[PDB]
Amino acid sequence: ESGFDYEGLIDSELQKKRLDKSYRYFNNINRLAKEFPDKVTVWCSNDYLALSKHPEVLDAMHKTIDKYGCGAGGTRNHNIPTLNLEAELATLHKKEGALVFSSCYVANDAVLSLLGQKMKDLVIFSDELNHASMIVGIKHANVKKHIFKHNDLNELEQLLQSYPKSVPKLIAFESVYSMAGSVADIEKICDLADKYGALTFLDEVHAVGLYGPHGAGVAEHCDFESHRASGIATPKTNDKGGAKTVMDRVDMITGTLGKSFGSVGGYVAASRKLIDWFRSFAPGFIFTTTLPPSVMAGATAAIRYQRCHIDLRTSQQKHTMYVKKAFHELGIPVIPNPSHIVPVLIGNADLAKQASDILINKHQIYVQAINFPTVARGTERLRITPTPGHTNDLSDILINAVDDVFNELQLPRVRDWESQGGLLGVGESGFVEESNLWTSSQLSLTNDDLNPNVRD
Amino acid sequence: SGFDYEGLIDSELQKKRDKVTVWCSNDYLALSKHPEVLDAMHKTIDKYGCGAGGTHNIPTLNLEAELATLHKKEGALVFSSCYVANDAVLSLLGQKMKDLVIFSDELNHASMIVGIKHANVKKHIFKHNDLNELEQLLQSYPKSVPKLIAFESVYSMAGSVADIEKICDLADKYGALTFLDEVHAVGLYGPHGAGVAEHCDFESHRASGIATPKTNDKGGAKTVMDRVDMITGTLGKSFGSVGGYVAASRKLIDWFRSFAPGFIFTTTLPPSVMAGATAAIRYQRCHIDLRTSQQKHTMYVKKAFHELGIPVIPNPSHIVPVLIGNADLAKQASDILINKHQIYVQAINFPTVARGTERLRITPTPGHTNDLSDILINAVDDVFNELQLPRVRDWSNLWTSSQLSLTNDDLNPNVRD
Ligand SMILES: Cc1ncc(COP(=O)(O)O)c(C=O)c1O
Ligand SMILES: *Cc1c(COP(=O)(O)O)cnc(C)c1O
Repeated sequence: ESGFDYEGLIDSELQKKRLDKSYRYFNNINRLAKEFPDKVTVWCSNDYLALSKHPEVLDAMHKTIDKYGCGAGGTRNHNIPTLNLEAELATLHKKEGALVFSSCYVANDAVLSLLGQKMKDLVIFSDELNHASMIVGIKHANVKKHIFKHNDLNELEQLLQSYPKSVPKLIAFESVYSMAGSVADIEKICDLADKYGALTFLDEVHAVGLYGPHGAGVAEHCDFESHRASGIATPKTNDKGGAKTVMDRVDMITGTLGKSFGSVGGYVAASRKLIDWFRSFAPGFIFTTTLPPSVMAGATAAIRYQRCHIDLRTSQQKHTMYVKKAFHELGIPVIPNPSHIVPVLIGNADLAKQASDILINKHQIYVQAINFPTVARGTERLRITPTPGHTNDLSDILINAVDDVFNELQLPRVRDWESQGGLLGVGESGFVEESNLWTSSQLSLTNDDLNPNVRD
Repeated sequence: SGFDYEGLIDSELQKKRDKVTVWCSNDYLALSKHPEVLDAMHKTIDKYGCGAGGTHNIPTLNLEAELATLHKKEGALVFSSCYVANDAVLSLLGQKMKDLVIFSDELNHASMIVGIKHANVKKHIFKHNDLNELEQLLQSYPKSVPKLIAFESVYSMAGSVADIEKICDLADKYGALTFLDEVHAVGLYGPHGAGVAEHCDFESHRASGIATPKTNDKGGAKTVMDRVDMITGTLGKSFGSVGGYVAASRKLIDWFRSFAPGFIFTTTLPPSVMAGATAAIRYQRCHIDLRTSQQKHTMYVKKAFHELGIPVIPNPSHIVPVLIGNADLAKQASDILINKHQIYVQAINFPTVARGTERLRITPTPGHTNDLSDILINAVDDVFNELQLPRVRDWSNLWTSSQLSLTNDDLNPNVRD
């Protein structure tokens, strides 16, 4: 008998994927190689505050390179850029400590894996729409998992209450869910954690930079006024007069440096004891090269800047609300959500892909078509993420273009969805939309309304 | 009432509870501070900014192309880190071949161990470099059972080197894929720094430059580097940046790209970091003087230590592990080296190495000229005498002198294409 047909397996797997060809034989190298390869407004981006191109960030990078070079390997003095970045992140989340990883994928995986490796009897309660990095972390934990329906805290409580209090538990969830912009009720989950003796693990990847007075995320937003008053200080009380804020109550908060903060990397912020434990025992931390000083300095600059520029957030939120209100009046079906994301429901993969195909070619607008398996078949959509940079004149070009594409491809509008009973809140007979996280009051704040200590 | 999380953590934690010459470093060729690298960074930032979020991109294609060229593979894929590359590739091979058996060298890096565990398939550990044991394990399965042999070219703590050609021979006979981590060899072995696999056909590769040669050093059809199915490396050590990669056939690369979540669900590395790595790889490929100089410095330090009876763990690589055999004395030795001689050397203890085999790790670079080496030899000799450490009595190189006499103009001009 001959060997396993490795090539046959790969070929059959690949034949299912839509991969056209870029590799060709080159006489000069006597082998195959990959053959090498405009003015477009980007309306879908993870660079939510446009900080990746901000002067303070680029300046911090250039200057750090002058001092330190490229990689961490060329430095001996943790190094100072690491301490600076960890301190900034701990400050942002008002935690005792923080730890930086290669990516938030690795952060999620390393933390969740370690909790399950050290507590074999841990039970994880996981929101059904958690990011793949959390799913993989929970899998790598090799502990029991119960999935609760998205944001269904009735179902979460039933699952939690079925166990004795003394059983170790973790509730794992995101603050903002990127594909529809839904938002967890963090305070209620913290309440449940207290009652049923659970740790909380919160992924604020799609909130950091964007929520709370200082961009510390939805957890900060839950005690908006306490945090605004205290600045970088731990407030004496929370918004309802109690001792501990929501962000204080969450055990573990993970984020990225790769989105709002205009760089790359991930982190967890937590108690000194949790951070020391991760640092001591997590192989995905221990056994990998530190991020380059320049990248860490850039992230640090972005965090410091965004903390004291609430006008970044108020600007993003106003642009979002401008786009949403316009779409509402035109009957363009946005999945209702209280966040910064504008998901336009199409409900057809071919038509969703064809819409962003026309947006790009005919209107020079980039918008991402989202299909299965990212979302459910039937719920396909265009994802739009307004930024501080999307002024009303750019928004006006986006609204006209999208309206034009809806008419060109004859896509369903809000009232069409209604006649089918609705979908994901769109044209749903008597749906009670959540209020926007950002109130009118909060949106009228300026940088002068921040505590002066946010610059020192 | 509730579970004592804090009590568990405390218990776990309690169970573990200036101008200095750096002589231990993963920045083997000092390229993290090389002007071409810094220039490529500064220029890329001006064009692209900081993170990839604000921008495949051209920097990614350029970097992947360079790495494919380095290893003379059809393609390459860049990940966050070599840790992630190793984990993602090993995991996917196990997930897609349900009857896969992985055969793993006992001293493989933690990232490979975790990748293998995530693959969740049958696993056999063979004693370090023991190819008799490897063969016995391979022959105990039918040929038609899919297999993977996972190993490193150079092992960082003692500088031992895999017999890559013989493992490829075994792979052929027993129907196995080979997965090779060249993290501690890229930059440092072969005419172009492509690693130990390249070095196995040094003359064929030197002659052909960036081209695939039609014969190998012993007259056969396929070079060692060509026979290895998957090669992983880092951008974070020799190449003076951050990131990892695998280089392999187009079909393997397309498959990894299509199916690996630890690729798909992470932010692309910053363009500047990729540009820097690219410049470092391009530079080092056409500067064999980097390697010949590193190797000469190493051999200079080793020969001196040999005549002084300072116990270097014998190895054919660039690493100088000085055996101490006591954790307290090993830590105290590098403590005196730093305070009294302004020399930095890393003490290596359990669990990195076996209890009893504690050592100082020394990694000579192109920058360590003989005058600096002379300061290192005197200082180490002084510390051995101060702490009364055991010497040799108490207890060949991959680079030939032929290879060491090559200069940059002995390379094919096509290496600057
Ligand atoms: C919700 C969520 N969590 C975690 C991550 C991982 O972040 P990073 O890209 O820094 O690895 C992402 C990234 O897309 C994410 O969207
Ligand atoms: C350092 C190391 C790596 C890890 O690579 P990073 O890119 O630093 O994650 C992997 N393999 C080996 C053998 C190493 O020594």
